[PDB]
This record gives sequence, C-alpha cells and structure tokens, in this order.
Amino acid sequence: LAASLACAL
Ligand SMILES: [Hg+2]
Ligand SMILES: [Hg+2]
Ligand SMILES: [Hg+2]
Repeated sequence: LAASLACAL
C-alpha cells in the first residue's frame, strides 16, 4: 500500500 502512494505521486 505505501509504495502505491509513493509511486502514484
Ligand atoms: Hg509511479
Ligand atoms: Hg513505481
Ligand atoms: Hg521515478
């Protein structure tokens, strides 16, 4: 989950 946020942005 965390990585998805960082990747997204
Ligand atoms: Hg990305
Ligand atoms: Hg990524
Ligand atoms: Hg990058």
